[PDB]
Amino acid sequence: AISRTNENDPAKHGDQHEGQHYNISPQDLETVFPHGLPPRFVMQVKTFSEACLMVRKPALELLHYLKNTSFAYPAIRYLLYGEKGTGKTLSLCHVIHFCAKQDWLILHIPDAHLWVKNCRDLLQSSYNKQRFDQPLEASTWLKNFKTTNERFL
RNA sequence: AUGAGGUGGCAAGAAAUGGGCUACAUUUUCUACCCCAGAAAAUUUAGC
Ligand SMILES: Nc1ncnc2c1ncn2[C@@H]1O[C@H](COP(=O)(O)OP(=O)(O)OP(=O)(O)O)[C@@H](O)[C@H]1O
Ligand SMILES: [Mg+2]
Ligand SMILES: [Mg+2]
Repeated sequence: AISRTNENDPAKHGDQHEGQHYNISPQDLETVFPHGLPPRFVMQVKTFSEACLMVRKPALELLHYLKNTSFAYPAIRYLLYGEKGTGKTLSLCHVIHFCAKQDWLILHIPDAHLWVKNCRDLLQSSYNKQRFDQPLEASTWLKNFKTTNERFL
């Protein structure tokens, strides 16, 4: 299995694991990723009966940045960009899985495009009459946020 | 007057058959895009 790596701990991946697939346990799948993974990667997980992510340079660089982050300075914005279907979503998922294992609090938005299109129950906020509420989109995210961060609640 | 005008009136129904016009969707429809997204829901006439 030249394409697999036995190191299933994202905190110990480096340049020597590049191009190799590491396994995410079903517990980690259901806890860390109720909603994150791309729709067509969930089919592969269901068909292969295992979730495996390749270790790539973008994720390695973004993990090296997060390992040396100073928590006293203001939060740094990292933006993954690339051509269509290049793996940036799964790189973000790799980074989320790294952060979850170190008892970070995860605020994961799986797709912000869903909040700006195709909303059937749009309401007007009682808090601020000039804004609109999206109960179906907010309650769906709240359940998965509770699932991911149940310990800290 | 087979020319030019005035006045009023003339409104039509039945089938049997032939044709024409419209919409007819899941391989569909709406939005973004111009193709890796999100939501909704037997007879018979021609042609190659
Ligand atoms: N690190 C990876 N490990 C395994 N498969 C991967 C990886 N990166 C990409 N893939 C494959 O590529 C497919 C698309 O990846 P992904 O959804 O991350 O793309 P993307 O660049 O975020 O796409 P888009 O521009 O459409 O948002 C994944 O479903 C998987 O098949
Ligand atoms: Mg993506
Ligand atoms: Mg008449």
